[PDB]
Amino acid sequence: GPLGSMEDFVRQCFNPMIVELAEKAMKEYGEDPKIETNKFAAICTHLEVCFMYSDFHFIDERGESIIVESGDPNALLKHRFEIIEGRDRIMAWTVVNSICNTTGVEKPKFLPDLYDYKENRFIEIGVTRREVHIYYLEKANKIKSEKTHIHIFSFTGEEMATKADYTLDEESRARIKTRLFTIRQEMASRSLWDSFRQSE
Ligand SMILES: O=c1[nH]c(-c2ccc(-c3nnn[nH]3)cc2)c(Cc2cccc3ccccc23)cc1O
Ligand SMILES: [Mn+2]
Ligand SMILES: [Mn+2]
Ligand SMILES: [Mn+2]
Repeated sequence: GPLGSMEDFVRQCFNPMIVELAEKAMKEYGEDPKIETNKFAAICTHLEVCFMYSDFHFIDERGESIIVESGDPNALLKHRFEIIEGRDRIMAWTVVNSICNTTGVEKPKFLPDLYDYKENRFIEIGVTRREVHIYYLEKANKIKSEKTHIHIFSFTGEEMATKADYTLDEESRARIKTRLFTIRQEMASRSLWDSFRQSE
């Protein structure tokens, strides 16, 4: 079929807020999303996985972790995760500092993606088009915070997480994997997938 434009895909297939946060960050970093389009789509995908990981997960009135997908989470529920990804650098470190003061967890060397108030740890999310184990070791070797939990997703359903501890239930991780499958399938229908996969 005809070859689409990755920019069109990104704008048509990610929520405008995700697209905007990705666009702003690339621009501040000197990278043009109109040129580095495969990177644009990968940054949107990663940011969306961060949001989906956190979606619907609350700490209840008693302090247990519960899932609330309906529109109204009762007012006394607390969001289970803090989202650090998607914030500019100042706000991201401000949040990381606030967490570390509230909880006493030690401060990471690089910005992680999430903080889990139930498991009391920062999380680094990865999304890859290559093998998860090779991607996992790269991430671990970059940060080696050894308290930051690492959770890797691929576009074909494979996952790898620190100490075989996957944090979330299978239904939440299936939502994420189903979304990644949908992204890959739509890219492939637009003949974008080949360039996207090999671009990592
Ligand atoms: O884990 C994280 N990953 C990524 C990430 C980065 C690049 C790509 C990619 N894919 N193809 N080309 N580039 C994918 C994800 C990111 C995004 C990211 C990290 C560092 C500096 C960035 C500068 C500007 C905008 C985004 C930036 C964050 C992650 O936790
Ligand atoms: Mn809320
Ligand atoms: Mn990040
Ligand atoms: Mn990440």
